[PDB]
Amino acid sequence: MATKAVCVLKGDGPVQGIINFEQKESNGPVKVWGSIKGLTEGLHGFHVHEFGDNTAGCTSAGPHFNPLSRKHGGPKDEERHVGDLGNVTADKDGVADVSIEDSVISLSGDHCIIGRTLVVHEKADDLGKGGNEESTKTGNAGSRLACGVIGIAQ
Amino acid sequence: AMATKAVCVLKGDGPVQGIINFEQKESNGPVKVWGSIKGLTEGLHGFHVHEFGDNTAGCTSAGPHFNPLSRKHGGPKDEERHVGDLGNVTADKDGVADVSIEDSVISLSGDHCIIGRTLVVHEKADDLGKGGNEESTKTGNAGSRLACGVIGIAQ
Ligand SMILES: Oc1ccc([C@@H](O)CNCc2ccc3ccccc3c2)cc1O
Ligand SMILES: [Zn+2]
Ligand SMILES: [Zn+2]
Repeated sequence: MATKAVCVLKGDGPVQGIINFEQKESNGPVKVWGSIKGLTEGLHGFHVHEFGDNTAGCTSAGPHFNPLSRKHGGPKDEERHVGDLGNVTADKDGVADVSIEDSVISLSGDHCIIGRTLVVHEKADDLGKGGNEESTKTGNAGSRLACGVIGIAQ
Repeated sequence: AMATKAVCVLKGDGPVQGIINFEQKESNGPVKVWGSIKGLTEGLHGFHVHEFGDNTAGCTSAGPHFNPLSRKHGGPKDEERHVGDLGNVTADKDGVADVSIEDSVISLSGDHCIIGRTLVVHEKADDLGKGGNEESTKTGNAGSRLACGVIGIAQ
């Protein structure tokens, strides 16, 4: 069983980075950390999307990974997609030093994210609190700036 | 036992690029592998699944051929082969390999699952273990990694 995974994020613009995933126990939380650069200062939606398909760029990754067919939420919510990792924050130099721990994604089993796509978005994820239909689907986080397939790591 | 389709976008430092599809209708049946890879020199090119889906150093960080049974390198029809030994693909005079392979050793689920690992197309022919040196029973002498991608779950 995989205990480590990695994702190289690339897109059409300047946004790029490397995100690592580590999971001590298949029961336990996944630590997610790494650095993304080229971003506008502030919050960006950060999600695992369902398909590891980059054939038409980030668009072919499909919607948020949601095998329990829930509504969109933030990572602390009981009602959330498996792929709802919330936001990451870029500093004034355009750098997000990502550091998240999450107990809903996994590197094995039904919630396994290996082979799916990590995407960093154009705008803040509103965490399902925007009071419109789109908030309960995508969090209003806008365009996909960069993405990559999550792969098994050594 | 749940993924029935996968996809891989191959890219590299040169002109080689392609899209490869994988389909496995039954979890205990074969995987069909097909697609098109352009920018290749005419002739045979090694075509392998490497162990790690790690592209942080481009194709180099993918590590060696995926080989969970710790066998020696072979061709896909050999009993003695790596799980990742898919043989060669052939590029035509226009630089295009129209890949079409069916393999019963790789899978899209369980322990031979290649989801999340890296598909690489190589510079030269894979000699299928028959080259009479130790590099032959490790990599098939297929030489450098021209393009690669992580194999992802597809719709
Ligand atoms: O939930 C978990 C929390 C922690 C772990 C540890 O094994 C992994 N520790 C992470 C780590 C390791 C090295 C780092 C270097 C620079 C910046 C951040 C870094 C985070 C597993 C988990 O599954
Ligand atoms: Zn969501
Ligand atoms: Zn091999």
